[PDB]
Amino acid sequence: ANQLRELKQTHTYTVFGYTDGGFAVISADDLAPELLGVSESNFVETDNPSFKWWLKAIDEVITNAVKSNKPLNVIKPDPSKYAAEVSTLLTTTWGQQMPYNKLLPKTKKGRLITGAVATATAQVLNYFKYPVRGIGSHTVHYPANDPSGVAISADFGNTTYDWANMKDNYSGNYTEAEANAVATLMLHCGVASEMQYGGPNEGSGAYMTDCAAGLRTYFGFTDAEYITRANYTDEQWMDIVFSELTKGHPLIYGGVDAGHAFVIDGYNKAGLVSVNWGWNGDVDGYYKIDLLNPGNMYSFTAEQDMVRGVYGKP
Repeated sequence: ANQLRELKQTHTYTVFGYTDGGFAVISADDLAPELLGVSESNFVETDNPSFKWWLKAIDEVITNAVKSNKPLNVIKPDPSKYAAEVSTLLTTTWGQQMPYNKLLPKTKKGRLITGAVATATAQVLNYFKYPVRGIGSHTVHYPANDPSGVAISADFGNTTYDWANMKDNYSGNYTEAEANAVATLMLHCGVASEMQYGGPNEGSGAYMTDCAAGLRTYFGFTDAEYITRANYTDEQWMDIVFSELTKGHPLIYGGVDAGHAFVIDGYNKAGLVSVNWGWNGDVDGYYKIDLLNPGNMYSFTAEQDMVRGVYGKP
């Protein structure tokens, strides 16, 4: 008999643990749907920056709904148009520190970290096991604002990505070849995205427009493209999500603090999306995004971009 145990509470949401294991994020307002998110993973406090963004965005939309006395929308996938549901596609639980960042410069304040955009992109590329090799080469610098800083380079065109050595989970045991396989991919995804690298307490930040450009140029994803939510109604945006996942295409999603980014890799019948936050599996689960309508250019909800068009070729 599953019961709920309060773990954490704000004025807009409460995190409740489940006695069978897992947790839910719950609202309490006539203008919001009650269940906001749900995970099979037990809740533990985590630095997960992208989950932190999502909580701030939820708080913002709920408070704005209440102020404007407008119910939050609930958008469900139409099974006459899309798959009824798409269960979580990714098997990886990757993150931004060791061994993912093994190939990045060390600093007296800790080794540079991969960046959420790189971790999300690497997990999507690994899902497809594509490309076989990249194209060309590129260098960024640390600090990013110094053209003559420490060079961080990727030779994509001479790299055969070692897909067979990409482990799902690096939180316990792994070999050096498995560490190098994923670290190479992480470094290349960052350099391709024009990453602005930083140590553990600063983070590493990239723009989705640069992620999409680098995916075209250095990885050969001809169709890769960045789009931003402010250009779409909620219904139009969720139809893109449902259509892409129905086709088996996980989505790099995020926005810009070194930003937030994650992978949407499924959805359920009630329209919650499966999210891989790229924080070692911490709090991965199903979460609402339909109700995150973009606000002014300065709101948390305005920070929602996606890169679509990433998949193998016929």
